[PDB]
Amino acid sequence: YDIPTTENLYFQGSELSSLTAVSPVDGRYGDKVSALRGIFSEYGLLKFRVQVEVRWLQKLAAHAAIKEVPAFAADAIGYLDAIVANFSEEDAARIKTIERTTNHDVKAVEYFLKEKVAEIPELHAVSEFIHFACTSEDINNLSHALMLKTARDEVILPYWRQLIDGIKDLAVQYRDIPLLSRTHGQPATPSTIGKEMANVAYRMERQYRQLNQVEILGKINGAVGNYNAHIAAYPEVDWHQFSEEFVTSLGIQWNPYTTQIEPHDYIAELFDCVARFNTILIDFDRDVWGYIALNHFKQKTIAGEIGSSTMPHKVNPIDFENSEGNLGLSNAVLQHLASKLPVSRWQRDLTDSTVLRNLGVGIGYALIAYQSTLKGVSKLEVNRDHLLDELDHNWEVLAEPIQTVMRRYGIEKPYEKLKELTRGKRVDAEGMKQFIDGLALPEEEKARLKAMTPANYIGRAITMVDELK
Amino acid sequence: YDIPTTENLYFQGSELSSLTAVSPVDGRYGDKVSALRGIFSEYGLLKFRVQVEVRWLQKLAAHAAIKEVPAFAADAIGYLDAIVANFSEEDAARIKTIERTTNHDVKAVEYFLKEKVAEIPELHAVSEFIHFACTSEDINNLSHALMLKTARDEVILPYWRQLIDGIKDLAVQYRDIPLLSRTHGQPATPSTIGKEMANVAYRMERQYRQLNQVEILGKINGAVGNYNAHIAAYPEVDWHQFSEEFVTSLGIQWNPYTTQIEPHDYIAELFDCVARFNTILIDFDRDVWGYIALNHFKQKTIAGEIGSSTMPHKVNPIDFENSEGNLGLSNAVLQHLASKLPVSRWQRDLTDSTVLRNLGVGIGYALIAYQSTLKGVSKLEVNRDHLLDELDHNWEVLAEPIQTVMRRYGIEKPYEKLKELTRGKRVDAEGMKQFIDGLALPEEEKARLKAMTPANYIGRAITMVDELK
Amino acid sequence: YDIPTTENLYFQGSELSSLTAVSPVDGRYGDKVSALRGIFSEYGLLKFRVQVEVRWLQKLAAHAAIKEVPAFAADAIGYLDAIVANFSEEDAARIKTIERTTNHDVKAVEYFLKEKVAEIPELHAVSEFIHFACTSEDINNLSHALMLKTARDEVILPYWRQLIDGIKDLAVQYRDIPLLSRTHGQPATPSTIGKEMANVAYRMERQYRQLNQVEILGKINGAVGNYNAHIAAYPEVDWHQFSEEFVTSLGIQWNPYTTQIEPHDYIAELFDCVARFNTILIDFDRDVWGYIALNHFKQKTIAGEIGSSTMPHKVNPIDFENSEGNLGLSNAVLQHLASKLPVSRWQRDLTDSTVLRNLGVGIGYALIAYQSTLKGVSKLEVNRDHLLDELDHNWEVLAEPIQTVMRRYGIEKPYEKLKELTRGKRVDAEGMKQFIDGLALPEEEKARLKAMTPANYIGRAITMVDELK
Amino acid sequence: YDIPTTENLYFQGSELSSLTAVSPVDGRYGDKVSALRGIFSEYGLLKFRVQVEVRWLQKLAAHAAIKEVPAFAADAIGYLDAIVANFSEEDAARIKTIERTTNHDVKAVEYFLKEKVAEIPELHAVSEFIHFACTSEDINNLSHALMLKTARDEVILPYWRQLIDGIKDLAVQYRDIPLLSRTHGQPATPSTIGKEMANVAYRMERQYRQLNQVEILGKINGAVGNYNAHIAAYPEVDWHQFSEEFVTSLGIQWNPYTTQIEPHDYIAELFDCVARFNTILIDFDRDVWGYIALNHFKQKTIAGEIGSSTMPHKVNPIDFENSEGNLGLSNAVLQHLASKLPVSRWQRDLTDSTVLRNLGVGIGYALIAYQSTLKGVSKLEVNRDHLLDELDHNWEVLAEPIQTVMRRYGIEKPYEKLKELTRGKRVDAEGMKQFIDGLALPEEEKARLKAMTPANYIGRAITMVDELK
Ligand code: NA
Ligand code: NA
Ligand code: NA
Ligand code: NA
Ligand code: NA
Ligand code: NA
Ligand code: NA
Ligand code: NA
Repeated sequence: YDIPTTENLYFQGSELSSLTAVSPVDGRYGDKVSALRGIFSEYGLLKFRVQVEVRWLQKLAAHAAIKEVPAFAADAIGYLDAIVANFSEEDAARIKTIERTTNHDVKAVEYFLKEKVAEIPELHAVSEFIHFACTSEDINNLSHALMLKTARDEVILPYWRQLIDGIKDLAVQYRDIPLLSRTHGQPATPSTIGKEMANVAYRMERQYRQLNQVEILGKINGAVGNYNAHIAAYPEVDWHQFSEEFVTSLGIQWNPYTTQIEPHDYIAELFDCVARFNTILIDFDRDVWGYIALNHFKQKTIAGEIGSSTMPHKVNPIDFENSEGNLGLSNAVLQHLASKLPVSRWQRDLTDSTVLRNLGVGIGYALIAYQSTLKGVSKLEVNRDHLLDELDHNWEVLAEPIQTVMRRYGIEKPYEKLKELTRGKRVDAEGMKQFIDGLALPEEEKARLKAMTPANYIGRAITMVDELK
Repeated sequence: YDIPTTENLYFQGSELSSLTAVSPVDGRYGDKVSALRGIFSEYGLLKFRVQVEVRWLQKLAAHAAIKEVPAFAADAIGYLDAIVANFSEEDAARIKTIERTTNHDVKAVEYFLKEKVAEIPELHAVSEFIHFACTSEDINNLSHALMLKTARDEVILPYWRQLIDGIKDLAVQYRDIPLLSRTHGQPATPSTIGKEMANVAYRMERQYRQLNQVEILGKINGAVGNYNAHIAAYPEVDWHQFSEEFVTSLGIQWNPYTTQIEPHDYIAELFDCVARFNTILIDFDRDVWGYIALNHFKQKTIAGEIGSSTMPHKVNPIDFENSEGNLGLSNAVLQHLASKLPVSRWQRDLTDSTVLRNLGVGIGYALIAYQSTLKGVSKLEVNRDHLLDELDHNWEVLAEPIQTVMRRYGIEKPYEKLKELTRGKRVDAEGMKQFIDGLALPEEEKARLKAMTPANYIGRAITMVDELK
Repeated sequence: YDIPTTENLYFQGSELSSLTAVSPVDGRYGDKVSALRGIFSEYGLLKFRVQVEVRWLQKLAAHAAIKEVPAFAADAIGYLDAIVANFSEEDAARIKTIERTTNHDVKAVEYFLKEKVAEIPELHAVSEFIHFACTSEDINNLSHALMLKTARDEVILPYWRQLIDGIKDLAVQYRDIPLLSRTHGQPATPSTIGKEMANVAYRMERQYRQLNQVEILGKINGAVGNYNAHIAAYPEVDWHQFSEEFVTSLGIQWNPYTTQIEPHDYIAELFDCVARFNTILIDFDRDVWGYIALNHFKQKTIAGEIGSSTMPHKVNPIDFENSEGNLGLSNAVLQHLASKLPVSRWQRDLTDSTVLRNLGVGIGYALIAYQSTLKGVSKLEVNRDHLLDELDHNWEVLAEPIQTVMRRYGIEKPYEKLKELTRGKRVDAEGMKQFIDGLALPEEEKARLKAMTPANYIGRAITMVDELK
Repeated sequence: YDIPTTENLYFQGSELSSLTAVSPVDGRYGDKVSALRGIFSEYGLLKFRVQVEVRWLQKLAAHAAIKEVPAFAADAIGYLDAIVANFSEEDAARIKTIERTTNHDVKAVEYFLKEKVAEIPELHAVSEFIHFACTSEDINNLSHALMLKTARDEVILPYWRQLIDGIKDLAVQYRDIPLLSRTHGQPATPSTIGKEMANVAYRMERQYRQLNQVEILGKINGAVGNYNAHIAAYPEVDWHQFSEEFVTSLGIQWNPYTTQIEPHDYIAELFDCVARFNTILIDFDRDVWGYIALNHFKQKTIAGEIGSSTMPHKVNPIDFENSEGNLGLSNAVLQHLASKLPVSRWQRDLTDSTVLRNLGVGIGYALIAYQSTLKGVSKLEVNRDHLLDELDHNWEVLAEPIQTVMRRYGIEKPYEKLKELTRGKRVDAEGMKQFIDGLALPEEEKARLKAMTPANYIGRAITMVDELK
């Protein structure tokens, strides 16, 4: 005479919103990462598991040697396909309710699917072939592979393209604007703003190419990697071929040698590459913050906006700073996953399950940063007057070309002579010209050196920018 | 003739729930971290900023030399106090709406508060003293200090206490249960299960003590740390004393030397300590996973629960594994914050703002782990039959006490003789006894050695457990 | 009337030996890393800088448009080549002595080379073309590229090959030896020892391939990347072509877009890949330590060797443990370099110079680990008697194939029925057979299930091993 | 008829010098870390193990209940003490030679000591009491504790004191020199150079205090922590008291609850604190590099020194950059040790042995950085002319005090009015004065505001500096 009790209730209260979320990835920045909610959330994971389970059953049906699962009629195929396509938050809630009993999420998916097909006698007939011979990780690893492939193609690389193109566009806009370079933070041989942008774009494109080349791997092969259960029931089926077909049919590259888990090395490869690109963008964010500090760039201001609570005058590079901070966090999460995921005790331990729930987290921080950098870039206005005025107060940078021309034409101790003239000393255009005048150089060379200025001492910068891409 | 437009709309859709959250801290494990939503979320932060701003105004009112802010009547004090106490998600939404204009969160709080007091003429009268002389970071750093102090006292240390007490309780339960120790993974000198628990408890208590000792610091001193604006308006007020009073009135310890920001070293100290404790718990989780693998512990099973999707027999230490994975993630976030927060360019850069929104994240993962370890511990059942049977097959561990007794009584080359007998060799009780019998030892010593067994060769283990705490 | 003083003395005392070295990479393990001393030490770096500087001068000589550096006679070519080939520790000491004056290592190399060619009037004649138009980083980045290429081809990949081959050899040796698998540390579906080795080998080969594919990059282009000085002196020479020719002539891949430094992204790519391989080897070291703990492997013992200071019986997996610890350290250094090197302020800051002196350190720890794993592997002896005896006490692992066969043949609730029989329960061969006997299965299937044993329930393990490579 | 062979030769060649060392800690910077060679090298470790072993024997001799080790005569005490005091590299070489046989370093120390006392019949008589009841880790953990205590007191804290005092000295030198502050890299409320130094000094002193407070722990208690062997041989001796006495007699704090190893949590505490201090110094190095870039500081130049291979004019902050890079490396090593050392499998695994050989490495990098920062500081010369000229071009920073004074005196919308005047706009002294003139403020307040300048708008900066320490 057991009476109704509610230990199994799965209740989503009204407590969670972007205002009360602990993580800013779902809180303050929840709107910037909305693409990931369909991919890396518990809903997204459940949805991919359902897809993989349905596809597995469908392959068993279509395989001629598995006689106990007859080929499905159009009607049946459509009902299964709709389970996948129309998978809802209510469906997810059903699975969560079942898990309150099973304390096992994939077995809950299995029981959810057995409940789903109960009313269609043709599907109900093959109900015990749902999850046939599979281990939970057969379902999970393929789900994660599909999640990462989706994220890469639909979210990550499109943002990388916007950043590369945006920075390439700064290179073009500013191709011929001279810049007093800084090495060790000190005035050095001039470049152009555009050439400094070109360098970054070039670095980013290398990683873009590498991210596309990373293999996304998947496996399907039973409890510990050897098709034991498959062969026990169907010794005459070539499960090794079946596996390769199934994985590749999902658009995933096949990993034939595994334990219970797919080993996750490809995740470390994907994430090492995202992290390199993020590091390039940290470098860019910091450099631009620095060019803004030097007044080489001004930033556009927006009506109603407030720069500082106390200092009315402030216009700050806040978008680059937000980006820089989130890329740090992204990398910290990505590095942890990359280092930790590929170590699993013996034929596996379960530490990777909770950690893999965080795939979207590391990626989330990065997406938030990408959008911020993009915002900050749209506000940049180059300060040509400042750039040129600074160059015009740094005539000592012509010590290099003077000493190099002197070397060409056999003057004794050229470097040493210019060190004497300039190191720790203020020398202006007249000072540099008088020095050139006293040199034993051919007149045409003297004329060339007297015609140089810090602002035109830019070497091949403009042509480099023109040759990019 | 401007017409209504909606660029300023702050709309929270119905999109976010625990099912669709990107982070499992708000998703799968959202229910385990509900305490943090009132502390570290955007709502929690806004709520503390409001408290600090209201308290600042109240101190200006109560200070006799600030004549322009007259002392508040009971009525006024109560209205301000209710703003703080009854601060709502709708209030937070007002602040977010204002931020859509200001693009500055603390100035939005200021404008929100000016709107709030507009209808009370006594408060409206001193409206321009809201945020008086303050910089945003005066408000923020004190908010974060209050958040961390709350988390420490109300959330973190209570969980640490449950774990310490729980492990101390395993020490008591199992005080006298002999264990074949393992060093380098190999059979070694016996201990007891309880003594192995005692060691862990002792380590955890050291960190508990240290976390309580960490200073939680706060400052209030204007745009760059020097009270410039305060002194400009009120040169005769001792702002240095005012600062110390205000900070300490909030229950925070005073940091008198700062730039625009509080430097965050105390956050690194708090987090380094949480990380050490988490590392001790990783060690414990891994060791218990190992004792379960060896069958020294069985785990209780629950009706309806599923151990494996394919392997019906499985009972797995899933709670320890979940804990172990989340403690890794906790530490990775905590370490990043600890290393990054205390470096800020010149009088500050804004990278710390977005990073500090993640204080609850590192703490969230740890809380999820603490609860899991606690769950896994409640399921442990010691397997005395297995422990004793293993000891009874490892008589070679008596080589140590035999050789040490031989050393006491002047027998030549004792270690070397036992190495010869036992290293790489199987020796049972009869083999060990026959060896003892052939030794030139006093009879009472021979009798003592013949009476030892691996299971009683436990030294001072039981008394150590009894002396703990 | 200045008198002799000794501020410039460069004195190498007798203080440093492997016994007194602070780092164990030069101390305790100095003999394991002797290959790196010719590559990554200050001597090795100086030697490569000298090579690059000499090669630069030689290209200027051979270029028809640089008329001021006439083509070198055979005599001259040979004297320059010998400077490079016969570069000595005394030469390095000369450079260090010069640096005591210059406080600049590359300018010291330049002055060292000007001193070296002073006695050959043909070389002395073009003395001011040593380092012509170059910046220190033109010399350094190419040196580091040559160092990394040498390390990869001569040291790293050969060790990776020994490990891959060694582990593949364990796969072959042990192909058909059944193993009770462990998932979550618990008895699971059997595999073979050889198949577990095969998985690791397969993972390692993926990284081997990737390390070979990483680009090793170099640049040469003057103070800030734009050939400014080159064009100032020789505007009619195509320096962009000259650069590509020179870099590729050294066997390095060309990086055309740089600041003063080569940006170091390729170093992060090389090191991310070494780190993934090291992580795979940590996983292997830990698993083997675990198989040794379980007594699945015994280790061979050596005459005179001591297992423990106190416990005469001990034979420990010390080589795997040494490897595991050093791979941790390797990864920590490699990760730091990978994350830090590619961020450099504006056209560069000097933080990368001291950090790049540590390239050999991260690599050193890894080499020490590789040798240790190799040593530990040479000592492994499989314990077939233990492996088989364990399998024979774990008949519950046949619950999986029984339930899967039941699913094939339409028996109701197969998983649930086996969960009832086995979860948390001891069932032996007779218990499993009696259960099978009571099942409504075709006789041939019943006979197949009654003929299975944990030791033969190994699926496709043996054929997988045979198909590897 | 065995013939002489040389498998046991321990040969230190002539290969290793500072020029050929792989690590720059023994190579390029070998001279900066010479203090650590007596502490953390293999020689240093061997020397401390010898000390601990000799002290253990001496306590057994002096204990009245251990009748088999008679109290030592003065002669004997002196011979043992000299073994410790006069321990040589030849002695270390003897131990290494023995290890070629034992493959066990502590047993080699034991055999080395048995050989050492063989000629003194009184010591030879108690030869089998060398290492009595001890496990290797009893000897090792106490050695490491003594190494860390020595490093802390003799090396680390003295350098921290030099840095704190040096920075405090910059605070004094520059107390009243106004600085245009930068927040988000943008011109903000002025401070003084000295006050910016004071903040850093204050942070460093907090860590200095904390490093002194960290407990340095040690244990002595046999193979697995329970005195098993001690009690087997001497059941009537109170070993728990003996342990506490012995450890504290060495000047180490007692850790009574351990496995085979001391758990290393105190090492994580020491290293977390060094890392916080190093992070404060990274912040300082970066800020000073930035003040040098802005020309707020010039650096003194030295005769003969070279700033750049190509750019004769360069004077670079190379000492701060060297420091910054080495502090990164220090922290990476320290963090790895702190995270990894306290996790050891069951009653211990041997991964900590090789890792603990690196204690001096993390500390080495830090020492190299400390010396560099000290060098760079000795070269600083403040550029008052530049600092003041910059302030005089940044009159917009007076928007803050103007708006705050306006708030005091009830002017409508003060912040908003100053935002309108200054945000994104150039306003000079005349512009600011004309704005003040038009304000409805009391004349004395108008006069105060008209008398302010960016250079005197420094609030309480000077008094703060005066109050430091
Ligand atoms: Na079929
Ligand atoms: Na594994
Ligand atoms: Na008042
Ligand atoms: Na700072
Ligand atoms: Na030529
Ligand atoms: Na850069
Ligand atoms: Na005695
Ligand atoms: Na442990």
